[PDB]
Amino acid sequence: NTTGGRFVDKDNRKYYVKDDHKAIYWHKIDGKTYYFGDIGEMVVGWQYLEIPGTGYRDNLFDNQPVNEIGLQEKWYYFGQDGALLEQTDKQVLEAKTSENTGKVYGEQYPLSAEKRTYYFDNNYAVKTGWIYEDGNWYYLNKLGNFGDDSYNPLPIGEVAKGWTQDFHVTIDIDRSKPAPWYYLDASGKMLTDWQKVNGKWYYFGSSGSMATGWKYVRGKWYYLDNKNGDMKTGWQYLGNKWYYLRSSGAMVTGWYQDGLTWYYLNAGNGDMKTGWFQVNGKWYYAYSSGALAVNTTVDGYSVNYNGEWVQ
Ligand SMILES: C[N+](C)(C)CCO
Ligand SMILES: C[N+](C)(C)CCO
Ligand SMILES: C[N+](C)(C)CCO
Ligand SMILES: C[N+](C)(C)CCO
Ligand SMILES: C[N+](C)(C)CCO
Ligand SMILES: C[N+](C)(C)CCO
Ligand SMILES: C[N+](C)(C)CCO
Repeated sequence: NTTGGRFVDKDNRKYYVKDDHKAIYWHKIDGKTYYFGDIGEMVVGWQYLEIPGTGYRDNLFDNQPVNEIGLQEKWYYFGQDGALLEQTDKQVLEAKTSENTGKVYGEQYPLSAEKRTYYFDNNYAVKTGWIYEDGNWYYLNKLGNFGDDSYNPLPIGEVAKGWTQDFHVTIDIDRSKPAPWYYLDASGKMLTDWQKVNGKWYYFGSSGSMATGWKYVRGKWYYLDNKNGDMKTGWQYLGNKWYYLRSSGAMVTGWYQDGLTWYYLNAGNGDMKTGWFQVNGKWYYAYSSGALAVNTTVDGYSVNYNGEWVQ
């Protein structure tokens, strides 16, 4: 809905001039969309820009006041003629790098030899977050890289690999909502269920989020590191109680012999018993270590080689 002007080539740049004024920011001109920056120079290729459509960065010329406004920035792709690529699905394009973005018409730069598939949202920006493609989940980076002032938006929209936190994010991370961990393999596919990574087991479940703490999977209990997710084995002191986890990770219940020493792990909860306890109508005594007293006396009461109380 911008009309009555014309494109002008001047000083190795391209402008759109109407009634003697230069177009700035976003314009829809004769069925195509262009962006002319803060002083009129038409952009080409990859651009990280304030979102169009509100009116505050739209249909504006450089003789008009430019409002203060807070708008998220997103990645957009423009042709070499300045026309916005109005894609809402996906398209293979030159990879955005440090040397092919923020360019204007008239500027020379190398087209990336590397091409990648970029995904787009319904408003022609590069899509971020979770997408489902041909039977798998992929994560498109919502965030760029930080480095003490050094924000680089380049990784946004790119396929994530490896260990990745899914933050709630608009302009910035919302550090009040949860940010679960995921693991994407070498092609970006989200892993589920049990996976061994850097020598340790993790459980990602059906939804892909990395489990922490206690988790019941296929009829057995496992303990994943409360912070780091890695699966524990052996004896573990958790919540002021000992538990014994097999080499497979599965929690033990009932009687368990470590070397010569017997321990009793509570039938349901799995916690190691100490003191006097009953099992199937028999009395047994475990020391503070968990070790079953056998062939000896305890507070006047004697116990046989099975550890059972004898009258
Ligand atoms: C990761 N999923 C998209 C599979 C679900 C959680 O948002
Ligand atoms: C959960 N991670 C393994 C990704 C981080 C460990 O600190
Ligand atoms: C041994 N795990 C149970 C940890 C995974 C493979 O079955
Ligand atoms: C039963 N466990 C203690 C093993 C898990 C949390 O209740
Ligand atoms: C069961 N004993 C009688 C052995 C001790 C009391 O708990
Ligand atoms: C770990 N415990 C203290 C339960 C016994 C030593 O194996
Ligand atoms: C003999 N115990 C009762 C100690 C355990 C194995 O049966």
